[PDB]
Amino acid sequence: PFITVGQENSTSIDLYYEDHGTGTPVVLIHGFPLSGHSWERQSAALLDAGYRVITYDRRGFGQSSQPTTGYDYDTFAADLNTVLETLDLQDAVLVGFSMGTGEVARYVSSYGTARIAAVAFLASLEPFLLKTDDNPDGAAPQEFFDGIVAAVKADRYAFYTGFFNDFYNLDENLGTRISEEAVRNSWNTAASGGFFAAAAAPTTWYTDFRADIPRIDVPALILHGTGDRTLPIENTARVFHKALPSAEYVEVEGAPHGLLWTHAEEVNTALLAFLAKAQEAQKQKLLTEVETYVLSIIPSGPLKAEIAQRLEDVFAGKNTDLEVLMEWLKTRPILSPLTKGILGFVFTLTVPSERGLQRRRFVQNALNGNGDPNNMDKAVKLYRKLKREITFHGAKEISLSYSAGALASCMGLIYNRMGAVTTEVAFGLVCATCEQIADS
Amino acid sequence: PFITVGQENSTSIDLYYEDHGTGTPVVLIHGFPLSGHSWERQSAALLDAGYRVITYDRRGFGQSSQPTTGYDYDTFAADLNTVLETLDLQDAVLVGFSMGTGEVARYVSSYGTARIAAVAFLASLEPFLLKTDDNPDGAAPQEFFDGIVAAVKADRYAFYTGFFNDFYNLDENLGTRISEEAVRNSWNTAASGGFFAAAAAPTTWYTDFRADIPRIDVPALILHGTGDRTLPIENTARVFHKALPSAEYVEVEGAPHGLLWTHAEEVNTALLAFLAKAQEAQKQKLLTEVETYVLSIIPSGPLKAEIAQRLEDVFAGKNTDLEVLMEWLKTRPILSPLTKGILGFVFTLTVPSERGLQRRRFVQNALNGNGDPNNMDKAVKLYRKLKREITFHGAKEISLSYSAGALASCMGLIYNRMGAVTTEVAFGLVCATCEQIADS
Amino acid sequence: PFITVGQENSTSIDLYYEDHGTGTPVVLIHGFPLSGHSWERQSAALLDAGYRVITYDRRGFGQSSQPTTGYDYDTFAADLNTVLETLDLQDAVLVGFSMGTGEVARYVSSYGTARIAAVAFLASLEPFLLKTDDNPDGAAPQEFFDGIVAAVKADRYAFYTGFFNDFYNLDENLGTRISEEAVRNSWNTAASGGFFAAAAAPTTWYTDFRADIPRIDVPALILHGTGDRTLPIENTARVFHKALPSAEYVEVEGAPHGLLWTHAEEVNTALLAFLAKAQEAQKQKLLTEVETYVLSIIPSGPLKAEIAQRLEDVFAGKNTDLEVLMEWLKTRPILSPLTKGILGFVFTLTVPSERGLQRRRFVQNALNGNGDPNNMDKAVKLYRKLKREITFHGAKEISLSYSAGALASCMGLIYNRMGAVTTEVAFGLVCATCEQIADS
Amino acid sequence: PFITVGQENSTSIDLYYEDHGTGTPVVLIHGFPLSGHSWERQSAALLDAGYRVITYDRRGFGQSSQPTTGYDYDTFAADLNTVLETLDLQDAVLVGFSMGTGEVARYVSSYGTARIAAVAFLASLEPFLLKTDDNPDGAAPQEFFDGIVAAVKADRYAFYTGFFNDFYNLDENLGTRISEEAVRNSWNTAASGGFFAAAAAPTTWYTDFRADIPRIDVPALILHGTGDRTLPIENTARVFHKALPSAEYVEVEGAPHGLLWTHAEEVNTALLAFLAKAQEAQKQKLLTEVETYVLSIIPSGPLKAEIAQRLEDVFAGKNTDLEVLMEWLKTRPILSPLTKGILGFVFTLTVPSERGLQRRRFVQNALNGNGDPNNMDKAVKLYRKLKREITFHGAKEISLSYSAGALASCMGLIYNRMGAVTTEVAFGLVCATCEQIADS
Repeated sequence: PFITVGQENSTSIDLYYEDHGTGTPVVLIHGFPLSGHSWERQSAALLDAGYRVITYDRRGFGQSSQPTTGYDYDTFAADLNTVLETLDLQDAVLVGFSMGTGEVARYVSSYGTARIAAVAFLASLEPFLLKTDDNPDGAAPQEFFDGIVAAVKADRYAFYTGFFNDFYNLDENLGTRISEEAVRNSWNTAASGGFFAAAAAPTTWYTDFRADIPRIDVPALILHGTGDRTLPIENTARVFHKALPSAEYVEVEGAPHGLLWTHAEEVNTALLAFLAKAQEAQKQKLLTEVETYVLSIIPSGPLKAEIAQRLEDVFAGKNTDLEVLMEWLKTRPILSPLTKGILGFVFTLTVPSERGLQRRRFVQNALNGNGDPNNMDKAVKLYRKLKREITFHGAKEISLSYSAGALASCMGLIYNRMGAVTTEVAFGLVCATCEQIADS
Repeated sequence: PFITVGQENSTSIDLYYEDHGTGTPVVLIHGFPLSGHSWERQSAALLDAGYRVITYDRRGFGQSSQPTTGYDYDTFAADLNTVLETLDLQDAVLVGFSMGTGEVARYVSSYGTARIAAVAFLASLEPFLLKTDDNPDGAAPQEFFDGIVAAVKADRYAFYTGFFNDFYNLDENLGTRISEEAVRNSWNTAASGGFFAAAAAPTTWYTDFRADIPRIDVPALILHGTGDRTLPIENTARVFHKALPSAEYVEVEGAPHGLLWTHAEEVNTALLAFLAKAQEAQKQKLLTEVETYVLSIIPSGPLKAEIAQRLEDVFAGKNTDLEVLMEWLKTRPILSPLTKGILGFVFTLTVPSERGLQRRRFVQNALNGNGDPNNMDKAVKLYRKLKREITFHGAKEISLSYSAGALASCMGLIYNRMGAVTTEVAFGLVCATCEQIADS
Repeated sequence: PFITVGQENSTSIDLYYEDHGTGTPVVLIHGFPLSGHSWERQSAALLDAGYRVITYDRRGFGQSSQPTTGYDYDTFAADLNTVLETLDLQDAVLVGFSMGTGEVARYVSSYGTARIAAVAFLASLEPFLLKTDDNPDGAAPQEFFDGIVAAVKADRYAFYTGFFNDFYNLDENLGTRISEEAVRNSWNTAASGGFFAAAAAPTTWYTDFRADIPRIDVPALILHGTGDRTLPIENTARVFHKALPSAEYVEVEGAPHGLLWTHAEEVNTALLAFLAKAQEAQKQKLLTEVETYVLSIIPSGPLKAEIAQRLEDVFAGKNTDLEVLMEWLKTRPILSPLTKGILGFVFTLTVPSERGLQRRRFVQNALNGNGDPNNMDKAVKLYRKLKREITFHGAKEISLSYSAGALASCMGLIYNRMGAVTTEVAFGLVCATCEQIADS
Repeated sequence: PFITVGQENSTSIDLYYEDHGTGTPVVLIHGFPLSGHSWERQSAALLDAGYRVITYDRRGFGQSSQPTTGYDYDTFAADLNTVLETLDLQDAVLVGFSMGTGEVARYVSSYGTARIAAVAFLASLEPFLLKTDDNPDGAAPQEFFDGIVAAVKADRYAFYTGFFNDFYNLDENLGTRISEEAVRNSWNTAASGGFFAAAAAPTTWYTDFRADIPRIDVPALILHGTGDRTLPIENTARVFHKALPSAEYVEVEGAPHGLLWTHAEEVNTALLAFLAKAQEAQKQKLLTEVETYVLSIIPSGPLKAEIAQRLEDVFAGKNTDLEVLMEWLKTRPILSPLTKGILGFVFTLTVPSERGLQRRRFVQNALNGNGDPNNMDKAVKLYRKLKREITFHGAKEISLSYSAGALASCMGLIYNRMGAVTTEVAFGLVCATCEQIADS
């Protein structure tokens, strides 16, 4: 699979990518000089944990196009922007490794955390690798990095051998945490890259990310191995942690630079923990908003309390039976049809195991919108706008411009499956629908 | 007249209804097995007392469609909801009889007292007719009602005869409080209903309204005859009063179930009294609304206080001289001509005993405004709509769509008596006229 | 069938009506408290006599809407005007009974005798029922009529029983001129009316029609029963006859107020006689139009005179032989085939005793229209239009839009019995066919 | 509810009708001089037995328009044709009573048994009522029927009293099988009819249906009471049975003419029996055709036998669980996806209790038709044709003109509910789909 991110001469610039699993999107950005396949230990684990795993190869790396231009983090982040927008990812988590951490920082800084839910930095470059007067916490001076580039140019293939020696800390880990064959594969992947990209990449390492750091508002994770030879812990993660004190800090003892493979177990644990915490965190702040809006239309009484409890339960993950819930709704007294319709919409949307229940008659007739063609016309016009929308807050504002009658029909369009909108947008509509009704 | 409330197969479900008189809306919901025309003695009285009478026939009864589905109080209340929304009734009073009391209870409970000002329950079913363990205050057990259903199914035409015998307490009241011809007509109305609806209706009588009662927040009236054979006073109204202590309780001595006709005099008296309280309450809220809107355009000062006092005085009924007020208005400094015009319009409209005073020059020239032909044309365009309008809330809503200049000219059209609109509508215009001026 | 005559609140005011038969329009306006179906004995007779019978129910009566407004003869006459204009009746005869006579007088006075050919007053109210100083020939004073209204308000259903007792003179006529079942039905019709209309109607009875009477210029008929209890002959018809001496005066001895049923034979005879003078007058004007049109296509000579004579003879009712006429037509040397066809069509259409004569070959071959499939298609399109049509002038106008070739084939459709149109419409077609031929 | 069947003058001719329940359509055609409501004893029973009950009032009867034309069985049958086509009824059963039997015979004869599944004749007129030389088995001569018409014309209301006396055999059945009130209601219904229609109807009774009888190919039922006074058993049903020996013959001992009410229990039993037998009979001949076609695509083996058995079971009414069936299908080896798709389509279509199962992923992906827009285009073109189609044999022929790929997508359109076609047509498509696949 490919995504076009540019054009170089007669050819176009496409990035190889992979989209696996179902759930919240987790984007994995590889490091030098490998490819998306490097994440295989994480990808396998993330898929088991019910996530949607998205990986892609940086330009001039792996199966991606190998142009001779655009090897800078402004272009790298621009490419990532294309990827996220092309796939239209929302509420996604960015995870970067080595070079990949730079892309995360720059994108967040340059494009905003609209589509972003959280960020993770594994074996980070941040904040600044270059050792200068203004930055004494740098790893090495300019002359040093110039040596690396010249080494790659000398013999690209022979360079890789020595590179992976310190990448994995082979003297320690070979035969223990990484096999001979595994390294062999890493080398093949390295050779598979672009000759130009190979020597162009090291110049990007001394990028000044110090200005990018403050723009990080989403929850963050900083992971790094103490035995990191490529990017010394004290010149990278430790000073990075001072720049971003809010971030969850994890130091893996004795882990090398390529800890993604060697210390995969420690990495997965920390990562899956951070993801699960950030996931439940964004569910609660979103669902409590949905709860208050939905409860706003239900008349005060013992029934209102009963509804709120069952709502909290499904939100908590207490997967209650849906056939029972829908029947409880259907046979419930004092509930208005529209209220039953709205709740029916919410329950099918929030309940995981859909079990296999047909779009209920009582829900469809509530959402039909009396059969007014004027209501059906406004509903489609709104549906077009919601297809473009991504944020929950953004979806509610544009929906509020429409009448309560038009909103009900729009919900009906989606429920009947004549419409395909994201859950965050779907929640925006229902809350906006509740808001208009609440003002009556 | 019909209102579509649903659809059954190839056919649609329409309810026959009637809309008479001008004033506060009073919805009359008939009982089994009659129709809206049963209220004729109350309707005649209510029309004389300056109310807006709305009656409709339940599905499968009278002139309404006779479907073979939807014979439950959730469907009955949904039908009522459609009627109220179709007519866009606001600050209305619901009055139910026999089965009709169930509709009132369920609607208020399920849809809220948004459009409702007050409720009345005559010969109520509430709270629960069924005699069970948890409900010993029931009138009769399950087996009994099963007998009635089977009795109707056996021969509904023969059933009606025996039914009306206890409905009117004919051994007592025939030839005294009800004539043979009156009963004869009632029988015709009964037979005119649906065969299915006839046997489907008794199953609804043992509905549990105990959960619906607490949701009644609007002022309530509970009326019931002591000689009620169909719905025994102690198993219905008396225990209903314990559930709803706020309600005005009236016990009509020796009255049967069909007291609407037999004891019509006692019923009208009690009902019109209860209604008058709700009527005078919203009349006052109308004048306070006009006051606040009119005062909104007057600039703050001692003159504003002076105007507000004279406004309160005329609203209170204090016979102020009109020639004096108008001469006072004409000679006031600080006041804009349009402001003087609006006030002049309000004063001629509200001040009693106009004593034959010719249309003031200063008011006519004030309302003319710009002299813009767009203002003049739209004013006539608006005037046509206002002649059809009847409600204050309805008149204010449609008037707001017009520019402030067009509204001023529209008031001028009416002032020159080239127009004839009701006082409630006239007030809608001035408030809308005041609203536009304040918002610029 | 309904005709909208106004609007009351959310509902519209529609009048139930019936349009039967083909010929000169006869409008039958019922009295209190019945409906259009009351004329059923007259309608049956009038339909036999080849009239177009139009009946409608007054507002709040029979199957018409039951509003609580517009119960005055100015509104009643306005409704009648709407009916006449909606149906676009021309040269029609108005026949009124009881209350219905008031509508006739008022409409004629207020709207003019433009569409009216003649008028009839059966059991009239005219000229003035109220007994005052200026009008001593009144039947009863103000106080009396106030009693009737109060009587209806007390119990309209019980009122109906006592009303029909004097309406039909049951002590005399029951079991002789009117059956128990017939009265039963009359009672049902009364109860079916509006409760408001019932008590509102009597106040209209003492309307002053004295100024309306002189405005009657069309030929008039005044019929009344001597045994009329409701409207005493001397206070009504006798003084009415002095006001309108030109009118044809008929006094049915011993007939009650509801003589329409009891003395139906005497009523029908008198009515059909008066009507026949106006009907035969309009039949001739139709036939003279057809004659001029048919003769228009025949070339000048002795033959033209012969045809005109034979046309006058069949129009006059002189039973000429058809077998002879057709053989005479077939054998003419200077007559065009189309001309022979048209005349043949006319003769079969106008000759009563067709005597079982088979569809002539020579006429069929003339009307076939050269068997052009294009001509045959246009003829069917016209036939569809003529199937909806009823008037002669209306049928002629829409036919003129078609080519002479298309018209001839359409006549062929009807002649061959592949088409079914009324005689008035059929004449419209033939006249339209002649007009096109005359213009070449 | 109304259906327009014609036009008379300014008015249109509409028939009042009722459509209740879900299942195979059973049309109930009332007799003289009643209306559709007369069937109430049958309608209640048929609805319990899960049928779709359709009743309508003949022109000039009940709530239908009352024109003065078209009172002949060619027009009556034309009206019935409009009703069946307007509602688009297919595989329906016609049931006639008294006059209603004539409509059934004529429609079948004139319009064919395309939409008809079976026919029933209760208290039939057939074959010929008129007593002449050529028909000695007639009930009465011409002069006799002329007497009946004149009796109605004499006094329509008084006629009904004597009519219902022999209609129900009141001397026997009154107070036993029919109540005083029930007859009263029948009289009201009689009076409700048209005055013209009342006297016009008896002339239709001596219609010669002898030519209509042979055209009856669908299964027939002839029911008649021996105590029938109106239509003597020997002059009607007995000679009718000789004309139609294939018909199921039922003689109800001592039943009068209006046995629909009096002997309702005996009538329902016989009728529900005949319907159930004719219903299962048309299911078997249709389903065995579906079975052979569906099995044609399944490869021979033990799986083929297993499928056939489960198919026979669901066809027999052995309502097996659908969640289990679909899971059995999904987890079944050797079954192709398209085969699983086709079977999935058939099972959801044939299984009554849908239970509430979502359109399965495995079924949708099989029916998608690879996503070719050309296949989706042809599928819609076919869908338009199938919407017009009614017969199973008719639906298969027009579908065969389309490719197997286009057919699969068309089935997918219906399954996803983007399409609404009748079950007989739906079966035509699947069989046609199987036929194309079978030829590969």
